[PDB]
Parts: sequence; C-alpha cells; structure tokens
Amino acid sequence: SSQIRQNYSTEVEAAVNRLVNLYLRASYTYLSLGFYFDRDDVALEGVCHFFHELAEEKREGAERLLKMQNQRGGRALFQDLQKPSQDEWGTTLDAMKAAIVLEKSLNQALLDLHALGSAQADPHLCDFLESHFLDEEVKLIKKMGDHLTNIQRLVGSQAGLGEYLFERLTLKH
Amino acid sequence: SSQIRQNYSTEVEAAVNRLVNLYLRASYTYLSLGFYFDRDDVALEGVCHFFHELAEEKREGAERLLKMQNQRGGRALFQDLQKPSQDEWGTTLDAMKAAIVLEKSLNQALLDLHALGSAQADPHLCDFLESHFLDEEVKLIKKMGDHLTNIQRLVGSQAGLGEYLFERLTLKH
Amino acid sequence: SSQIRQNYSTEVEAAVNRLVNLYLRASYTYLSLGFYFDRDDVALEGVCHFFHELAEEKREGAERLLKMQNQRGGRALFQDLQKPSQDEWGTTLDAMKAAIVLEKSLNQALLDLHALGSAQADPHLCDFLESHFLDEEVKLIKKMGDHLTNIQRLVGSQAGLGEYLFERLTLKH
Amino acid sequence: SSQIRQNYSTEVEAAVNRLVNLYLRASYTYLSLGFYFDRDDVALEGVCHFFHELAEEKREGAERLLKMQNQRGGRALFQDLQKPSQDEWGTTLDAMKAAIVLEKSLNQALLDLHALGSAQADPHLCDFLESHFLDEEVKLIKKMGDHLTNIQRLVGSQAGLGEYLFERLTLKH
Ligand SMILES: [Cl-]
Ligand SMILES: [Cl-]
Ligand SMILES: [Cl-]
Ligand SMILES: [Cl-]
Ligand SMILES: [Ir+4]
Ligand SMILES: [Ir+4]
Ligand SMILES: [Ir+4]
Ligand SMILES: [Ir+4]
Repeated sequence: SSQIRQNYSTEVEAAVNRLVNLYLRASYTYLSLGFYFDRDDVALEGVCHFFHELAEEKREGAERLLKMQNQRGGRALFQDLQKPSQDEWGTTLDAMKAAIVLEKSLNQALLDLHALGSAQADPHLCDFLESHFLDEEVKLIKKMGDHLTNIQRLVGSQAGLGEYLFERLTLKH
Repeated sequence: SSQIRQNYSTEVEAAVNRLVNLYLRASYTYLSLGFYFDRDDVALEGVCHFFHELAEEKREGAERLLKMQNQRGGRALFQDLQKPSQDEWGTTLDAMKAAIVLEKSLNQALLDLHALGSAQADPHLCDFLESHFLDEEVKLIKKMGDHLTNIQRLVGSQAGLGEYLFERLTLKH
Repeated sequence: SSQIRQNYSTEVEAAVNRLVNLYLRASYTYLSLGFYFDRDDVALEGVCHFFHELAEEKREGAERLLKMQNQRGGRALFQDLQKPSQDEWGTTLDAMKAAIVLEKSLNQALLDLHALGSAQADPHLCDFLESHFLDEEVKLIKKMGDHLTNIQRLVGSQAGLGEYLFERLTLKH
Repeated sequence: SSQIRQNYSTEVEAAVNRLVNLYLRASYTYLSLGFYFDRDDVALEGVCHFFHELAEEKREGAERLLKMQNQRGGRALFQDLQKPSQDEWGTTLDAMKAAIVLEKSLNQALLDLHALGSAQADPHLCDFLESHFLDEEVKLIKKMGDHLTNIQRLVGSQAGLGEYLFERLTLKH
C-alpha cells in the first residue's frame, strides 16, 4: 500500500477516477466522430483530422490524471467506457454542436473537482487542474465556438457548398 | 519455349493476358478523359491531371502483369484495344461516376483472377495480386468515392461554381 | 450510403467491428497494467513502459481496422468497452501470464476472421490481416514467451531480487 | 524600511522565515547523509550522489524563499540550524525512510503556509508555493516511495547483495 499519500482525500481520489472515465469516454466519442467523417459518403478530411486530434488530446488528459493519481498515492480504478451517444453524427454543424456540449460537460467536471479540492484544502490538486486542464479547456471551447459561428455563417441556402468550404478553408488537410 | 514454367496453369496464363488488355483499355479510357478536361471549352486542369495520372497507373499495372507473365514462363498475347466508351465525358461528376464504374470492373477482374489462382493452388499468383493490385484498387475506389461525395455536395443549384471549386480546392494544380 | 462497397460481406463487416472492440479492450487492459506498475508500492518502471507501449500498439491496431472498414465501405459500430478483468495485477509474472492469455485470445480472433474472409472469398481482408496483424501477433507472443521463461528462471527462492533484476536488465528504462 | 510591501502579512513573513530554516536544516541533513555514504566503510557512491543532490535542491528552495521574502518587502531573519538528528544513518533503507519522513514534514510545512496564505487572501504567496514547491515535493516523495519499494523488494535474506544492486542499477554513478 502507499507510504507517500499526504493531504489526498478519498473523495478527491474517487473523483479523479471518475474524471479519468469522463476523459476516456470523450476520447472514444471523438474516435467515433473522426471515423464518421472518414466515411466515403461523408468524406470531410479536415473534420476527420479535427476530431481525431481531439481523441488523442482527451486520451492524453486521462493519462495525465492517472499519472497524478499515482504521484499522490491514490489508486486508479477503471470502469466500463460507455459507447458514444450516436453511431452517425449528421453534419459538421451537428458534430461541432455535440463537441461543444461534450466539452462543456468536461469543463463542469473540472470545475467541480477544483471546488472539491478547494473544500478539501488540496492545493496540489487545484494547481494541477489550473496548470494542465482549465485553460486548455477554455481555449478549446473558444476555438469550437469560433468554428460554430463560421459553420453557421456558411449554411445560408447552399448547405453543401458551405460545408465543403469550411472544411477546405478553415480545417487542416 | 519455357524451361522455367512450374505450377502455372494455361487458364491463369490466358486470364493474365485478358487482364493486361483490361488495364491497357483502362489506361486508354483515362488518356481520353484527361484530354477531354484539357479542352479549351472544359478547362479543368486538376481533373485533367487526376485522369492523366490514372492513365499512367493503369499502364504500369499492365506492365507489371506482363513482367509477371514472363517471370512465370507464360507468353504475352496482345489483342486490339477497344477505343473508350465515350468521345465526350460530360461533367466532372459524370467523369468520376464513369471512373468508379471502370475501377469496379477492374477490381472484379482482379478478384476473379485471385479466385482462379486459389482454385488452381497458385499461391505466387494470389500473392502477386494481393501485393501489387488488391489494396491499390481498394484505396483508389475509396478516393473516388470520397471525390464523388464532395462533387455531389457541391452541385446544389450552382453547378458551375461547385465544379470550379472542387477542381481548385480538392484536385492538384 | 456507400458507392464503393464490393465483395465485402455483412459477416466480415460485423466481425471487423467486434475485432475493433477486442483491440480497444486490450488497449484498456494494458493501460491498467501500465499504471499498476507505476504505483509507488509496485514501482517497476520497465514493466510500466512495456505495458504502456502495448496499450498504444493495440489502439493503433484498432485504428487500422477502422480505417480498413471505411476503405471497404463498411460502417464502424462501437460498443461499450468492458473494464479490464483485474484492478491489481500481482507480480510481473502474473502480469506477463495475463498478457499472453490476452494476446492468444486476440490471435484466435484474427485467425477466426481470416477463416471467415477465406470462406467469403475476400482476399483483400485476408491480405490485410496477413500484412498488418498475423506476424505482428506471432512476434509479440514469442517476445512474451521469452520474457515468461526469463521471469520464471529468476524466481528461485529470492522472488523480489529476480523481479528487480528482470526489470533492470531485460526491460527498457 | 520597505516602500514596496503590499498585502504581505506579518504572519506570512514570519512563517516564510521558519520555512527557510526548515529547508536549510533539510539541506544540512542531506549533507550529512551524503558524506555518511561516502565513508570507506559504507561506500555506496549512488546513495552519496542522491543525497548530495538533495542537499543542493533544499538549499536552492531556501534561496528562492529568501528571494521572494525580499520581493514582497519582508525581512529575512535567520536562526541557528539544528544539527541533523543522526550522526550515522544505517542502511540505504534506513536513510531513504529518514528522507521520506523529512520530506513529509517539509510538505506539511508548505501546505500549512499555503493554508495561511489562503486565510490571509495572499494569492501571490499561494501561487509562489504552487509554482515552485508543491509539485516539486509531490514528485520527490513519489520518487522516494518508488525507491523504498525497490530497496524493500531487494532485502530478501541477502541484504548486502540487494543494497549493492540497488546502488549499482537504480542510483546514478
Ligand atoms: Cl449501450
Ligand atoms: Cl486482330
Ligand atoms: Cl463491470
Ligand atoms: Cl541565537
Ligand atoms: Ir482521417
Ligand atoms: Ir492536363
Ligand atoms: Ir510509466
Ligand atoms: Ir559522493
């Protein structure tokens, strides 16, 4: 058992394990989003790349949380990863709306865990979230909001044309 | 005559000669497609480049088959190359639909010859098709499907605009 | 829907989706194994690295399968990922025994899918597994067998000493 | 006197001076540990290096605290440095146990001062500890826990052999 654990509450340890599950589920959702945009009948490579990069970013967030759990002397506990909420993700607009819903839920989970750390007087936990998660999340939600606005400007009455141009002229290929 | 031929059926030898003719005919079809898109009254350079590169790829497939026919001790026999099925190829969409029809027919000819090789217990033939043709063909049909989807998204009610943008922003110039 | 699908059975499409789930579950199992060996009360960094690298390899196998599913015009369908079978993995020997059990099950799933592809006369599927999975799996099982033998030689009556030496002198740090 | 001091409580100023004394005492303890492992009748160079590097790290922590005390307009006050608690440090295991006791006491002193800064609404102090001390301390305690586990695995019934191997194969020389 641990000879290192100090100032690390069972409540934080459990919440950190829950947050790992949320990040892994987010990674899985993005894996599904990316491959949907790779379908021959969807074929938006920039959209595929955007979600594939987010699947890797969320897996890395989960790994940083697991590394921290061991650094503090907590014990990683894994649960089932629920499959993503959809099998098909509709338009780039539908997908970007689903992504910002998902990120808002992750952000609230970070803010909840920060509040628990503050209540528990766990400044290492609070610093860890501030340093590696809170600003990364604000920057990503701002980028998704910027994308949603541009996608929405492009619908007009020529939705196909706008979806193509957004993928060609904003997203990376 | 051959002092090398071993495990190489007359049925495979004949089918390989037929497949050479199919690949050369495909190369000819792509030659015609490329020059149609170079016409001053069509003038889509990315479309011209796309089909010109496929004419070279199909000629190279035919040459690899002929090289293999000699490696096995079979005898190349050439037939007339039928002119392509059209003199004018319509829109980029019409052309890409004709290209995927053509590739599906080539792919079926590869799968038929693989099945004959398997029936004849000719693993060298089966490996040769797996190594140099079957995945090349799946990748090319996937690319053409991706293109068809993007071309179709771009028609809307402004067909000229979509045809220009597809050629400028997806195809190479 | 797909305009590319050719010679790709619904049975193979479903089995490919099952195999993706098996590879993702294997990746998750290895994620749990790696973090267990990073615990302050286990602290075997070479063992941690060995399983962490396998988590990445299994995720990459799943992604290659998903890429192929789209290349063939099949549709990715994701299921829940079952949590790994243990929360604590015992000794390096226990862990390596669990890993070879897991790899044998993956290998049998590859051989089953190859047999289905052969029955369905799907040479692209058969080639894909031969080219990217079957030899990778044989090489990995051979490496794990080599490790198991060395770990077993090192138990003697000084189990702690042998576990340390194996991690220091065979595994990478 | 100071023309810069702003939001810097006398309680924090005094506690910062106490923490400087704790860090300097820790540096002194590590100086004694390092030279003990350099004795001709102990002769564990990796253990000597490990503690000598920690003596320098703790002196640097004290200097950063003194720099910050002046940055805030507080006044450094030095007290006697108590000699270390032992003249001889026993085995590498005894020494590593004494080191983690010492680090746990330093960590608690950091957490206490963070709590005082939070009570005093002194965010600069709180940020300073989060940025330069709290994670450095968690990482060091995790490393010492990892070492303790490896040292403990190596005792078995051949304590001399395990002590040699730990110093040769884990610690730097
Ligand atoms: Cl479900
Ligand atoms: Cl004739
Ligand atoms: Cl369960
Ligand atoms: Cl005095
Ligand atoms: Ir992609
Ligand atoms: Ir041209
Ligand atoms: Ir690790
Ligand atoms: Ir020394």
